[PDB]
Amino acid sequence: LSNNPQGLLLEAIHSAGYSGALAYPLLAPEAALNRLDGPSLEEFVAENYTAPRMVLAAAGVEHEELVSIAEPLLSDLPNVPRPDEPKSVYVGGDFRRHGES
Amino acid sequence: LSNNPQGLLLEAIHSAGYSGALAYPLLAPEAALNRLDGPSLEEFVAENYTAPRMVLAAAGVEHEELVSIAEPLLSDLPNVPRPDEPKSVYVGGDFRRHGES
Repeated sequence: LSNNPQGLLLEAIHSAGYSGALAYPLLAPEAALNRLDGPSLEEFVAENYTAPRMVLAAAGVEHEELVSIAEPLLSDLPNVPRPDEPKSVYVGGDFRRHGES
Repeated sequence: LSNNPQGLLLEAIHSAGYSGALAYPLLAPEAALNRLDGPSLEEFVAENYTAPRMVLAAAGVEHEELVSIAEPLLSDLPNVPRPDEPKSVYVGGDFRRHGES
């Protein structure tokens, strides 16, 4: 990872200067990587990948064709109440990490 | 070295609070470890191991025989005067190092 300090510093700024939601890291630290698992992914997907939060966007496709091929594949998903988005406050200070010379 | 967090914290206090002579690390960081050489050590010793900085202490040794044995082996060193004491100034400081634990 250290080969690109820009991405590392963006992640560091987000983690430092946000508290919960935006502070959740994006590159999966080693402890999280060890803890992660297939059933955990299954549960996460099944809980979050729901119909009221899915957009299928085409760039060079006729709309009639796209909808006629996509409705028999997505119309039977369960209708969920779209649970609310997380909160995050900005107050945040300094992150400092020492590496190469 | 990470298995002894107490010594690490003490060294971190010294490094992050002092500035200069007392902030110089005691445990040879990676780059300096790579760079050190036999001639470097030899020059350091030759410049810093002078007579006004030699104390031969003995615990249960008679003074007469001790001096009779240690006079020929030490009286011929050059009389280099003491250099100026390495001055350091104390400031505040915050050190913070994430890790697995």
